Amino acid sequence: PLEEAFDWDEYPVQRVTATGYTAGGKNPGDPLYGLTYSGVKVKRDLYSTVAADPSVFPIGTILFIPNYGLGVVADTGSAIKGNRLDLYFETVKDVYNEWGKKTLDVYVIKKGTGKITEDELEKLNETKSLQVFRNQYK
Amino acid sequence: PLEEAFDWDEYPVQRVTATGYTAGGKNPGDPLYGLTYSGVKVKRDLYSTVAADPSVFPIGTILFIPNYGLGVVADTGSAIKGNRLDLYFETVKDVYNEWGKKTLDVYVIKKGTGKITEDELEKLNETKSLQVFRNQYK
Repeated sequence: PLEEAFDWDEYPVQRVTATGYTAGGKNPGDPLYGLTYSGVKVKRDLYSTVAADPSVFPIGTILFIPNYGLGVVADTGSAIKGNRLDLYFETVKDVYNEWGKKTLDVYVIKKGTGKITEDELEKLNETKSLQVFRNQYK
Repeated sequence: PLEEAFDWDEYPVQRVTATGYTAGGKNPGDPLYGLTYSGVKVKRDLYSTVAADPSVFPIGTILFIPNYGLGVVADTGSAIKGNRLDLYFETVKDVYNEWGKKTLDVYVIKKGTGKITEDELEKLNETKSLQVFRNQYK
């Protein structure tokens, strides 16, 4: 894999705060959907389109981003300032495939009856004794 | 945090293959957008809606899923069979916030000129000497 095939430490290194983003009054069929600042469409490929602060990484900058891939600075955003990098992903499934835990043990707290209603799910979410943990999830 | 507040190993444990999914001929304003098999809308909260094979985890099953949270089996899918769990996330940004690496060193391979075109990005993606690595990314 790329992380090991090349000797990246021979290149200048910079630290960033990394986030993820995807495309999308625009819908996936519209001609302007997915267009980056630079004019190219978002792309995940050998060279993927990423967003940066152009005063730190100019448009056209090529970066190697470990466990993501080569990135080309193609996009910007008003919230993308300083040593900030927004990594493009096509879908939620793709980002979990690349960073989430696939092999997972889970615990069975209560077996279902076969049905659940909005009222029942709300009453679970409102559980008085668990509200201290809810802030994290909601 | 929940992972440590309760003694989960006192509950039955099962292994799954975990993936991520999100909502969405439907668009976010449509009344039927985001509806799960069970009839409830997808939700990320103290109790989040997840998808399973109902012959393994019936609808209404409550699971504790480490580093995700409590899940209620609310959804199904033709591809969700066996010991398979699909974890709901609202957005790509959320799944990277929860599983991606935020504190990241990146390497500067080439500084940009300020512009990049579709043709130029394509020529990068077509780089003959790097095609062996491309299968992974595309």
